[PDB]
Amino acid sequence: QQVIKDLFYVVPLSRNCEKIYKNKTHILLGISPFNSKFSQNYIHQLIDWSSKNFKNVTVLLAGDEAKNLLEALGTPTTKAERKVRKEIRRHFRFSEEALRKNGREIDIYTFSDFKNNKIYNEVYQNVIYYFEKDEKFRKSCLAMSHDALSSRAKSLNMEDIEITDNMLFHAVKYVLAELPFFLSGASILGYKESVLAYHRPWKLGEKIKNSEFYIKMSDNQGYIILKQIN
Repeated sequence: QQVIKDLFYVVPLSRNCEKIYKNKTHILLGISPFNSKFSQNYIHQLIDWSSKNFKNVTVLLAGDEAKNLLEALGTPTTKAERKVRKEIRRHFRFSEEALRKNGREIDIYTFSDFKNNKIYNEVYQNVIYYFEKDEKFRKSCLAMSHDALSSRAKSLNMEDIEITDNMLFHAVKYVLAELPFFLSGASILGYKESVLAYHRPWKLGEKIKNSEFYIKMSDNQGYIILKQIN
Protein backbone atom coordinates (compact mmCIF):
# COMPACT_ATOMS: atom_id res chain seq x y z
CA GLN A 1 0.00 0.00 0.00
CA GLN A 2 1.34 3.38 -1.06
CA VAL A 3 -1.18 4.84 1.39
CA ILE A 4 0.69 3.13 4.24
CA LYS A 5 4.10 4.21 2.96
CA ASP A 6 2.93 7.86 2.93
CA LEU A 7 0.88 7.77 6.15
CA PHE A 8 3.22 10.36 7.70
CA TYR A 9 5.12 13.39 6.47
CA VAL A 10 8.52 13.69 8.16
CA VAL A 11 10.00 16.93 9.52
CA PRO A 12 13.62 16.52 10.70
CA LEU A 13 15.07 18.38 13.65
CA SER A 14 18.25 19.16 11.67
CA ARG A 15 19.94 18.36 8.38
CA ASN A 16 21.87 15.58 10.12
CA CYS A 17 18.56 14.15 11.35
CA GLU A 18 17.34 14.22 7.75
CA LYS A 19 20.36 12.21 6.56
CA ILE A 20 19.84 9.57 9.26
CA TYR A 21 16.14 9.40 8.42
CA LYS A 22 16.90 8.95 4.71
CA ASN A 23 19.29 6.10 5.56
CA LYS A 24 16.21 4.29 7.02
CA THR A 25 18.43 2.22 9.35
CA HIS A 26 16.31 2.37 12.50
CA ILE A 27 13.32 4.21 13.94
CA LEU A 28 12.54 4.41 17.67
CA LEU A 29 8.81 5.09 18.16
CA GLY A 30 8.14 7.12 21.30
CA ILE A 31 4.77 6.21 22.85
CA SER A 32 3.83 8.78 25.45
CA PRO A 33 1.76 7.61 28.44
CA PHE A 34 -1.57 9.19 29.39
CA ASN A 35 -1.83 10.85 25.96
CA SER A 36 -5.06 10.33 24.02
CA LYS A 37 -3.18 10.52 20.70
CA PHE A 38 -1.89 6.96 21.22
CA SER A 39 -5.01 4.97 20.47
CA GLN A 40 -4.85 1.42 19.15
CA ASN A 41 -5.43 2.73 15.62
CA TYR A 42 -2.67 5.35 15.85
CA ILE A 43 -0.11 2.91 17.25
CA HIS A 44 -0.96 0.59 14.36
CA GLN A 45 -0.46 3.46 11.90
CA LEU A 46 2.94 4.29 13.41
CA ILE A 47 4.12 0.69 13.24
CA ASP A 48 2.58 -0.01 9.81
CA TRP A 49 4.31 3.03 8.32
CA SER A 50 7.58 2.28 10.15
CA SER A 51 7.57 -1.32 8.93
CA LYS A 52 7.28 -0.24 5.29
CA ASN A 53 10.03 2.39 5.57
CA PHE A 54 12.76 1.33 8.02
CA LYS A 55 15.15 -1.61 8.16
CA ASN A 56 14.66 -1.88 11.94
CA VAL A 57 11.83 -0.77 14.24
CA THR A 58 11.79 -0.44 18.04
CA VAL A 59 9.00 0.87 20.30
CA LEU A 60 9.87 2.89 23.41
CA LEU A 61 7.33 2.92 26.26
CA ALA A 62 7.38 4.90 29.50
CA GLY A 63 9.35 3.54 32.46
CA ASP A 64 8.84 3.75 36.21
CA GLU A 65 8.92 7.55 36.38
CA ALA A 66 5.66 7.77 34.44
CA LYS A 67 4.05 7.54 37.89
CA ASN A 68 5.62 10.93 38.70
CA LEU A 69 3.39 12.56 36.07
CA LEU A 70 0.31 11.28 37.88
CA GLU A 71 1.61 11.94 41.40
CA ALA A 72 2.06 15.59 40.34
CA LEU A 73 -1.54 15.86 39.07
CA GLY A 74 -3.23 14.46 42.18
CA THR A 75 -2.72 10.68 42.23
CA PRO A 76 -1.47 8.88 45.36
CA THR A 77 1.44 6.55 44.62
CA THR A 78 -0.62 3.36 44.95
CA LYS A 79 -3.15 4.38 42.30
CA ALA A 80 -0.40 5.97 40.20
CA GLU A 81 1.62 2.76 40.08
CA ARG A 82 -1.44 0.72 39.08
CA LYS A 83 -2.39 3.21 36.36
CA VAL A 84 1.13 3.07 34.90
CA ARG A 85 1.17 -0.73 34.82
CA LYS A 86 -2.22 -0.75 33.07
CA GLU A 87 -1.17 1.89 30.53
CA ILE A 88 2.11 0.14 29.68
CA ARG A 89 0.34 -3.21 29.28
CA ARG A 90 -2.11 -1.65 26.83
CA HIS A 91 0.64 0.09 24.86
CA PHE A 92 2.53 -3.21 24.72
CA ARG A 93 -0.54 -5.13 23.55
CA PHE A 94 -1.30 -2.72 20.71
CA SER A 95 2.35 -2.47 19.67
CA GLU A 96 2.86 -6.24 19.73
CA GLU A 97 -0.26 -6.80 17.60
CA ALA A 98 0.98 -4.45 14.90
CA LEU A 99 4.60 -5.65 14.90
CA ARG A 100 3.36 -9.24 14.62
CA LYS A 101 0.99 -8.25 11.81
CA ASN A 102 4.05 -6.91 9.96
CA GLY A 103 6.25 -9.96 10.55
CA ARG A 104 8.55 -7.86 12.77
CA GLU A 105 10.41 -8.73 15.96
CA ILE A 106 8.53 -7.68 19.10
CA ASP A 107 11.19 -5.08 19.93
CA ILE A 108 9.50 -3.12 22.73
CA TYR A 109 11.18 -1.64 25.82
CA THR A 110 10.48 0.90 28.53
CA PHE A 111 13.04 3.55 29.26
CA SER A 112 13.58 1.78 32.62
CA ASP A 113 14.93 -1.36 30.92
CA PHE A 114 18.53 -0.11 30.56
CA LYS A 115 19.83 0.33 34.10
CA ASN A 116 22.55 -2.24 33.29
CA ASN A 117 23.47 -0.52 30.00
CA LYS A 118 26.59 1.63 30.25
CA ILE A 119 25.56 4.05 27.48
CA TYR A 120 22.18 4.75 29.08
CA ASN A 121 23.73 5.18 32.54
CA GLU A 122 26.53 7.46 31.39
CA VAL A 123 24.25 9.72 29.31
CA TYR A 124 21.80 9.80 32.24
CA GLN A 125 24.61 10.83 34.61
CA ASN A 126 25.55 13.61 32.18
CA VAL A 127 21.92 14.77 32.03
CA ILE A 128 21.68 14.83 35.83
CA TYR A 129 25.02 16.64 36.10
CA TYR A 130 24.01 19.48 33.82
CA PHE A 131 20.51 19.65 35.30
CA GLU A 132 22.24 20.42 38.61
CA LYS A 133 25.07 22.61 37.32
CA ASP A 134 23.76 24.51 34.23
CA GLU A 135 20.79 26.73 35.06
CA LYS A 136 20.03 27.11 31.34
CA PHE A 137 19.77 23.36 30.82
CA ARG A 138 17.83 23.01 34.07
CA LYS A 139 15.35 25.65 32.89
CA SER A 140 14.83 23.80 29.59
CA CYS A 141 14.28 20.46 31.35
CA LEU A 142 11.78 22.09 33.71
CA ALA A 143 9.98 23.47 30.65
CA MET A 144 9.73 19.94 29.24
CA SER A 145 8.30 18.98 32.63
CA HIS A 146 5.79 21.84 32.41
CA ASP A 147 4.79 20.67 28.92
CA ALA A 148 4.20 17.12 30.16
CA LEU A 149 2.10 18.28 33.11
CA SER A 150 0.11 20.87 31.13
CA SER A 151 -0.83 18.30 28.49
CA ARG A 152 -2.04 15.74 31.03
CA ALA A 153 -3.84 18.37 33.13
CA LYS A 154 -5.92 19.21 30.06
CA SER A 155 -6.10 15.48 29.18
CA LEU A 156 -7.24 14.30 32.68
CA ASN A 157 -9.46 17.50 32.61
CA MET A 158 -7.74 19.58 35.39
CA GLU A 159 -6.82 22.89 33.74
CA ASP A 160 -7.75 24.88 36.88
CA ILE A 161 -4.68 23.50 38.67
CA GLU A 162 -1.70 25.76 39.20
CA ILE A 163 1.47 23.96 38.14
CA THR A 164 3.78 24.53 41.11
CA ASP A 165 7.55 24.23 41.34
CA ASN A 166 7.20 21.10 43.46
CA MET A 167 5.03 19.63 40.71
CA LEU A 168 7.66 20.56 38.12
CA PHE A 169 10.57 19.09 40.06
CA HIS A 170 8.69 15.85 40.75
CA ALA A 171 7.69 15.42 37.10
CA VAL A 172 11.12 16.36 35.75
CA LYS A 173 12.36 12.97 37.00
CA TYR A 174 10.38 11.56 34.04
CA VAL A 175 12.07 13.98 31.61
CA LEU A 176 15.55 13.19 32.89
CA ALA A 177 14.95 9.43 32.67
CA GLU A 178 13.68 9.60 29.06
CA LEU A 179 16.24 12.09 27.74
CA PRO A 180 19.11 9.59 27.14
CA PHE A 181 17.02 8.08 24.33
CA PHE A 182 16.55 11.50 22.71
CA LEU A 183 20.32 12.07 22.91
CA SER A 184 21.74 8.63 22.19
CA GLY A 185 19.00 6.04 21.52
CA ALA A 186 20.88 4.40 18.62
CA SER A 187 24.00 3.81 20.71
CA ILE A 188 21.98 2.66 23.74
CA LEU A 189 20.11 0.06 21.67
CA GLY A 190 23.02 -0.94 19.43
CA TYR A 191 22.08 0.36 15.96
CA LYS A 192 24.50 2.18 13.70
CA GLU A 193 22.12 5.16 13.66
CA SER A 194 18.52 5.93 14.60
CA VAL A 195 15.82 8.59 14.64
CA LEU A 196 13.47 8.97 17.59
CA ALA A 197 10.03 9.78 16.15
CA TYR A 198 7.21 11.75 17.76
CA HIS A 199 4.35 13.95 16.61
CA ARG A 200 5.47 17.17 18.31
CA PRO A 201 8.55 19.43 18.07
CA TRP A 202 11.26 19.07 20.71
CA LYS A 203 12.24 22.63 21.65
CA LEU A 204 15.16 21.55 23.86
CA GLY A 205 16.46 19.53 20.93
CA GLU A 206 16.42 22.66 18.78
CA LYS A 207 18.67 24.31 21.38
CA ILE A 208 20.93 21.26 21.62
CA LYS A 209 21.24 21.37 17.82
CA ASN A 210 22.08 25.08 18.08
CA SER A 211 25.08 24.03 20.27
CA GLU A 212 23.72 25.80 23.36
CA PHE A 213 24.84 23.20 25.95
CA TYR A 214 27.63 20.81 26.76
CA ILE A 215 24.84 18.24 26.46
CA LYS A 216 24.95 17.06 22.82
CA MET A 217 23.12 14.52 20.70
CA SER A 218 25.25 11.64 19.49
CA ASP A 219 26.44 12.06 15.91
CA ASN A 220 24.42 8.97 14.89
CA GLN A 221 21.17 10.12 16.56
CA GLY A 222 18.35 12.13 15.00
CA TYR A 223 14.85 13.31 15.89
CA ILE A 224 11.89 13.49 13.47
CA ILE A 225 8.41 14.96 13.78
CA LEU A 226 5.68 12.77 12.28
CA LYS A 227 2.86 14.76 10.71
CA GLN A 228 -0.23 13.47 8.94
CA ILE A 229 -1.43 15.44 5.91
CA ASN A 230 -4.12 15.12 3.24
